[PDB]
Amino acid sequence: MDIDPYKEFGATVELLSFLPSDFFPSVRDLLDTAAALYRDALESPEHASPHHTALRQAILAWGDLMTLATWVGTNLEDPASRDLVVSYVNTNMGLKFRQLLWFHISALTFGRETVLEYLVSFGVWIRTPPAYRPPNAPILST
Amino acid sequence: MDIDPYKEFGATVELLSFLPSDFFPSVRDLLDTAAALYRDALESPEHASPHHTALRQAILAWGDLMTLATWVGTNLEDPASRDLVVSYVNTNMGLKFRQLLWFHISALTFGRETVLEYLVSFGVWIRTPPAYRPPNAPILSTL
Amino acid sequence: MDIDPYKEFGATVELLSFLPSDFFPSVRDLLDTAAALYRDALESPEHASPHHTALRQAILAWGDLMTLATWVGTNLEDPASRDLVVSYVNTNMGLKFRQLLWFHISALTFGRETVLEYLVSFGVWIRTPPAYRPPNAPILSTL
Amino acid sequence: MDIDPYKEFGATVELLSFLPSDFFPSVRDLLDTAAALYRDALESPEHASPHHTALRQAILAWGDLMTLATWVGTNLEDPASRDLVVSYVNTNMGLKFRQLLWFHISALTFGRETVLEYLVSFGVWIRTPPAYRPPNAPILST
Amino acid sequence: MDIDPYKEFGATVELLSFLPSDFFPSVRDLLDTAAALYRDALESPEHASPHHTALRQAILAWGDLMTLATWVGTNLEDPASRDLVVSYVNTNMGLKFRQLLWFHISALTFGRETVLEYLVSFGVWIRTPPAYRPPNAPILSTL
Amino acid sequence: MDIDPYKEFGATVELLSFLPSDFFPSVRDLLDTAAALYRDALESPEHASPHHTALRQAILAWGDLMTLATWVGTNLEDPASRDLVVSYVNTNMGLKFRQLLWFHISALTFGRETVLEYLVSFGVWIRTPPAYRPPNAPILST
Ligand SMILES: C#CC(O)(C#C)C1CCN(CC2=C(C(=O)OC)[C@H](c3ccc(F)cc3Cl)N=C(c3ccccn3)N2)CC1
Ligand SMILES: C#CC(O)(C#C)C1CCN(CC2=C(C(=O)OC)[C@H](c3ccc(F)cc3Cl)N=C(c3ccccn3)N2)CC1
Ligand SMILES: C#CC(O)(C#C)C1CCN(CC2=C(C(=O)OC)[C@H](c3ccc(F)cc3Cl)N=C(c3ccccn3)N2)CC1
Repeated sequence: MDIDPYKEFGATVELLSFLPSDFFPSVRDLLDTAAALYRDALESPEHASPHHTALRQAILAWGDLMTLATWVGTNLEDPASRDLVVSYVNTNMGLKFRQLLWFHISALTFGRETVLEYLVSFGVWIRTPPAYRPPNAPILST
Repeated sequence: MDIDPYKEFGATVELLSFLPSDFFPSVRDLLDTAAALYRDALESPEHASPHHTALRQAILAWGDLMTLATWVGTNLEDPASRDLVVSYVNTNMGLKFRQLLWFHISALTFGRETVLEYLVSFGVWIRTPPAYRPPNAPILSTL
Repeated sequence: MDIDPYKEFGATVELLSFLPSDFFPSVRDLLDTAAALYRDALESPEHASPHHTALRQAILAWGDLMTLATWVGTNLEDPASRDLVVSYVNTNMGLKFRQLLWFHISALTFGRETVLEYLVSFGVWIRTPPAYRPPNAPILSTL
Repeated sequence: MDIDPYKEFGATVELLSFLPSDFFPSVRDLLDTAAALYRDALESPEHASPHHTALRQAILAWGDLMTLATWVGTNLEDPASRDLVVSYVNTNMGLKFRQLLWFHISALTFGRETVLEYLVSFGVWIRTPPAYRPPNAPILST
Repeated sequence: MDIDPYKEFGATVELLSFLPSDFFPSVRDLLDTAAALYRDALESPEHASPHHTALRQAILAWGDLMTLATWVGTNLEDPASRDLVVSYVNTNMGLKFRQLLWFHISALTFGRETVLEYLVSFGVWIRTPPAYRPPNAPILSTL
Repeated sequence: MDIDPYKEFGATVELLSFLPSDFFPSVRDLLDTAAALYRDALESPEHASPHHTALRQAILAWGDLMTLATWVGTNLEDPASRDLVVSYVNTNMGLKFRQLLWFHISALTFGRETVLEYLVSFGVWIRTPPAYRPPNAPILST
């Protein structure tokens, strides 16, 4: 079966390819902003929203990957094939957990309809020719 | 943060830990079951429940992990080291995903309440020493 | 003064002496169960029941015994001369705690009367010669 | 599993520590108190209150500590011992079982509220410069 | 600007100055008292009063000062000079904080009115020469 | 006890770590802007708000620190350990009294809800990757 992480939220993996893969801030910055003012709500015993739910399942699925990145560093004796794994997890796999972490946190902050309009408005700027492309990128705010 | 992926659904991971590793069925059976009787809803653009939502995020997160073991096979060289990683994903985290994949799917066909009532009732079964322990474990009916 | 901790709950110590001392699960399994099902109620500012109160004062009694049971190692220079310290109280005395932790937890999950009828029922089961009756045993559950 | 045995009784462990440790009477005193005014009430088969319940469990928990302080001593002879053993029991948790055995015994004979009103009413009286305070202590009435 | 931290609460610092230095109890007792019977409200996200708000800003500002005397101990070298700073914080500003810490805490357990009525009534006591002065100072009751 | 200066105002010390420590204008600029159009209200005999109250207690607690910075300069004979103190007070301790002074004055100027939204909107810009990070930072205004 072909599940899309963003389908139920009115988005799609298509629409998020609009954003360049070198947008989405670091996983550090994301998780930090999560525990900023959602720390309480995330540890709450009640699913505040479908957004909150996915954010929890994403944060933990990432946590499983940091437990993997540690066990690999302390059980793989060959450091040529040990640092080939601890790189892929913190780089390539981290990208999917950056899009997901951005999307859900941005929604809890600004609103899912505001986010979906941002994804579209960005796809006008990013696809606007460099000559007329305005100096400032569109940024989510209030 | 300290996030229990079961706190939402009236459960805890401590309650889910009592289950022995030989309890949950294979990840292949866990995904064959999911697609067999929830696919239409899982691929749907409707947040059918908090249960469904978390199931998707789990099925996907695991699909991420099988992309890792596919990459490790054809990018990691040392055959004794690439089968140390491939055996960790396939086993140690696999149980964590078998615990979660089972839970959300179970509560979909029996309800969160009937499931939690089981976990408790099973908890007191396995906690009973084998001598006084009833011959067969309690089994989950729709009741 | 002879205070029976089970008296106010419709039972006696003479009764829980019936379930053969190796029937009650391990203290950790007990405590985990208390965390899994009653943690929130145990940290509440409301005396949820006479059961909750006694169990709070019991987990903390053993919380005064871990700490003291289970003690000597960070303060006793002498590692040995404890053949039946040791332990021992964690065997011939730290069994009272397992009885209480079971009784109160079981009653909070199944009901005071349900447990008092199970105390009796299972009591007559094990008291049979290991003979004809039966294969299965009485067990607290949700049938 | 952070359990405060005073929380259900509208108090905290911090508030009991607010009183000086030379305040709560000896355990031999406290145990003689219950058997004096409540012996019938405690050996009673109905939980007269949450206090009666907690106090019964406390007296037995202490009885298990004078059973341990006796069995450490009744094969040994190396130091005392009764050295770093039957002193610690009768020093550190001894204070705790003086604090607890008092609190509950008091509320039965005074009133849950009057007890808490007093714990504060004392506690700070002793924390008051002598030149400007009542001659002797403030003392529980009702 | 000229801000009197007492002008808000119907008082003045001149009225608060009449109190001799031996009057307010120690800063350690002033913080032990605060946490003993206001902590739940002090840590609360509710501006319980203007009194509470100012108390927090004072308890914190003092916690800042004990971070200064902790830093001065292990960063200032000259032992005769680092004990000149440590003695200033612990004494001269400490009295200012004992004046303020006492005031807001006092008005919390007796009301702003009963407190201000005292400060006046005490003001006329201490202002009386010892010969004609009543033997014991007036003491603050809940009245 | 663990008091948070910002908890009651709907904020938290977490949320203010969003802002880089080299934001918050000088203490001079802060106190000057305070006496600009709040001079009257701050010296008023009535607590205009909980914000006004904390601002008063913060300005004075700072004033105590400038009395300390002076007494140190004229009673510490050793100028190696005298200028080690008058630096820490005007630098490290001054930072906490800059966040506090900014936060409360900004609220009295723009509104506590507007400020809390600024702290969030800033935490999007500051955490937005330098490549797409728009030339102008979000600034509080009207
Ligand atoms: C009447 C009757 C039966 O007794 C029969 C036959 C019932 C027993 C429960 N069964 C279903 C079941 C699970 C589930 O929901 O299935 C969709 C789930 C499950 C969930 C997902 C999977 F992939 C596989 C399973 Cl195994 N779990 C369990 C389970 C696990 C351990 C012990 C007993 N039952 N079973 C079938 C009906
Ligand atoms: C719930 C229920 C029930 O009460 C119901 C319905 C069951 C409960 C368990 N019972 C076992 C049983 C006896 C008894 O309920 O002992 C507690 C009694 C018994 C009675 C007195 C004793 F001292 C010991 C026993 Cl062993 N007798 C036997 C027995 C007789 C013949 C062969 C083997 N076992 N078994 C059967 C009934
Ligand atoms: C009846 C009667 C009593 O007379 C008795 C006993 C009352 C006298 C006031 N007492 C309390 C008190 C202060 C306060 O509010 O306590 C929380 C406050 C106080 C406030 C904060 C502290 F940390 C310590 C104190 Cl000390 N101040 C004072 C104080 C200061 C000087 C002279 C007399 N009383 N006392 C107790 C009741």
